[PDB]
Amino acid sequence: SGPVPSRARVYTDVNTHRPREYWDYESHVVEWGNQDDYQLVRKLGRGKYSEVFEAINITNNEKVVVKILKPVKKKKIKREIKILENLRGGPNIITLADIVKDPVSRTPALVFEHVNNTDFKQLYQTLTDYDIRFYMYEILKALDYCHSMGIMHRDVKPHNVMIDHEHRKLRLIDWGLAEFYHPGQEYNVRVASRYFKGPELLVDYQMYDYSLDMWSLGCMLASMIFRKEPFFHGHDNYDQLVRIAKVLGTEDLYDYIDKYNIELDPRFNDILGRHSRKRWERFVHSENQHLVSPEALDFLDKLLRYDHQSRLTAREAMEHPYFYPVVKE
Ligand SMILES: Nc1ncnc2c1ncn2[C@@H]1O[C@H](COP(=O)(O)OP(=O)(O)NP(=O)(O)O)[C@@H](O)[C@H]1O
Ligand SMILES: [Cl-]
Ligand SMILES: [Mg+2]
Ligand SMILES: [Mg+2]
Repeated sequence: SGPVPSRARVYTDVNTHRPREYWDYESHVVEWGNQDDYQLVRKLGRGKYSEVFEAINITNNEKVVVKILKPVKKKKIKREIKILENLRGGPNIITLADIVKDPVSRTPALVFEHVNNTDFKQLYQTLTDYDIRFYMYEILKALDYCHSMGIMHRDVKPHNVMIDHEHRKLRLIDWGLAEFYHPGQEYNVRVASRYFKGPELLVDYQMYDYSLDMWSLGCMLASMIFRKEPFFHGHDNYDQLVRIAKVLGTEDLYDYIDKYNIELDPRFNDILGRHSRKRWERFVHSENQHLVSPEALDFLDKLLRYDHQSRLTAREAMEHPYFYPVVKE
């Protein structure tokens, strides 16, 4: 029969109305600087795609961050570069300062504006009800901007959100999985972290859109207000959907699959079963009560939906009552 097609509710055709060069990143030509302008101070951690260092720009003694890219396809490098260049100047978006190459190993490296992020492992337990609202609103600014620019982040999670609590600055980072949205394109579903993967990724629905980022944001919010990280703690991609099913119920899930005529992997058959949609009060207790409110739960409910078309858009979210104390200030 074949899966039912899907289009984005908002910002659907923004890339079509732009010059080819804007989104055709394969044909983008990179202008390199010299990595001798920078000296590495210390490593700030690693990943599967890069090693990240704090560094100094010897030309003006300013602190920067160098992200040396582990050998991936040139395409994926040009993509991250083109997207960062397109998103430059945007609200709460990380700034790409320069692009360099090691003279010896010819390994490409990205230079970013420095951000002094206090670790979320120690931060998300020191945040007040307002702070959560405030920073969530900041991320939404970033998401709305990049979506309006025709870009899906596809990797929204606490590790990719750098926060300077002292100056109350927030920067969304890691755009290595980011991609341009085109109506009717079927994307790779194997992106983002397991705990933040949307249902469309778990059931292998390729024609997704910006709303994927909104699910991930809901997962973040849930873990923050309930003090449960991660909120959906699955053992793998299949048990991850099961973990979700025990909360959002199985009824809406099977309706979602039916609406888009999704072919569900035979492996899910025996492991999903039947589960009711739980009320959010179940996850509330004395430890997190001060962060939970009727508005917080109403907002959270509108992000965590199986149907990606049924989730709030970034702009809609910013207009939710949950952010009234932030907008008033
Ligand atoms: N601009 C920055 N300023 C300060 N620290 C940063 C900056 N960018 C990245 N980091 C740190 O480096 C880590 C990983 O950087 P990241 O850009 O996500 O590379 P990555 O390989 O794409 N990570 P991931 O794809 O999620 O496995 C982050 O968790 C931060 O701690
Ligand atoms: Cl149950
Ligand atoms: Mg990252
Ligand atoms: Mg990455």
